[PDB]
Amino acid sequence: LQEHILIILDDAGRREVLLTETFYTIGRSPRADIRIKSQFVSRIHAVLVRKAAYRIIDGDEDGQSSVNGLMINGKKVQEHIIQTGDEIVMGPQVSVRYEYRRR
Repeated sequence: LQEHILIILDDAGRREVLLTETFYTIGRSPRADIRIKSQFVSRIHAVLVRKAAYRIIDGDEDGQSSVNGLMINGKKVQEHIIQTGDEIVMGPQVSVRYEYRRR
């Protein structure tokens, strides 16, 4: 039963998060469902909506984006259907890798 795993790398080191819900806000603030500790990350940097995997959209719930959006393979994107093996570089030294692990 493959599970959705998010490998997060930030000021707090590298850690894993199990993606269970339908919607997830992401950012450096305590408000965000998934905290990404860094100054290059907005309080609420993006959102993850499950549609079959998750799609990531840049900006907070109000639709307001950050300066550094979501960079995948060197190029800035607005939204992206996250494929296993993707590395979303979302600021200097910070990023999240996605994996559809089996176990």
